[PDB]
Amino acid sequence: TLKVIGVGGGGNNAVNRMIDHGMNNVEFIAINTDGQALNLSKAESKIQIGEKLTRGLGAGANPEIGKKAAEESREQIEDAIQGADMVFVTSGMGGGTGTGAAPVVAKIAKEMGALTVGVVTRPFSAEGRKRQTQAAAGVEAMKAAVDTLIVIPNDRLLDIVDKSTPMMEAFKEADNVLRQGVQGISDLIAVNLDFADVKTIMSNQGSALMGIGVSSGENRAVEAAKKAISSPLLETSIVGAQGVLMNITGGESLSLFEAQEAADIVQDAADEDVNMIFGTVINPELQDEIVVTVIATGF
Ligand SMILES: Nc1nc2c(ncn2[C@@H]2O[C@H](COP(=O)(O)OP(=O)(O)OP(=O)(O)O)[C@@H](O)[C@H]2O)c(=O)[nH]1
Repeated sequence: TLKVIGVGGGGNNAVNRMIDHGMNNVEFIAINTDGQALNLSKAESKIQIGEKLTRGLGAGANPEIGKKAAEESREQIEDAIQGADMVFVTSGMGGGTGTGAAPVVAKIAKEMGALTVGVVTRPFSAEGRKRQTQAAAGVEAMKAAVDTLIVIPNDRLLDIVDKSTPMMEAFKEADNVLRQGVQGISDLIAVNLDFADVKTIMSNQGSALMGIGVSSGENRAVEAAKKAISSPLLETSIVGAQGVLMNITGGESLSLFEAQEAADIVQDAADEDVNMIFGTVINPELQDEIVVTVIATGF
């Protein structure tokens, strides 16, 4: 049983779009300091923190306001966690709530036995410098609290998105990209994988990287993996890792051959003695095109 937690107004927009795409066998948790922003979440379970400290307003782009507001509500966080084997902390770094509360939600889930994954977006360079250093030094707090942290800088998204994209649809794509990271790993566990397998990939590895590839036509099984190995969302290239995870999602047409094909183009590009596993997701609503998702652990 897996549970997802959306810290901040950012992460909450992701959890909103995450069920808009329809996701199975993952229980949902939203967390916010703003009272009218958590009003809009579709999550099964909602929690507000810092009703004493913010009293309804957003935590006003201050990290410590979030950090101590979560300490105040330590109870309801412990409530929603226990009963879960794996915990996802999807939260947009930058704001007061996310940059302070999410590092706490994590370290609770870590010392509560469960597995801990941080799927966080860095902010744009177009949001000032002081907003960045917060988010970046908040990744620092995130880094040592979770098991693996999947940094997705939002500046890498400018290549995938248009030049014409406005402000409130530039984050619509960021929600979709945070979805691909969790859904990529979630759809594998609950022709499945062993859970104790992922324990070897994730446990106390550190900084992680994500790559996305989509291919349509004739030679889909290869053009996908190639575009995934050279995705802009990867800072470096995938060779550094001591462990790789691969998700191949395709429609009814997907052949057991195509999977082994794509898996070897990735295995070639990775280090020669790497920990690697992979799975096949049959998603009937997909027409002909498929999608490959790559995770790199331990640099
Ligand atoms: N995934 C995603 N990230 C967003 C979205 N909007 C903003 N962000 C990122 O998240 C950062 C902080 O925004 P919020 O999460 O809404 O702020 P907060 O965590 O609620 O903290 P406060 O400033 O106190 O409200 C920004 O710097 C953006 O980079 C969004 O709609 N989706």
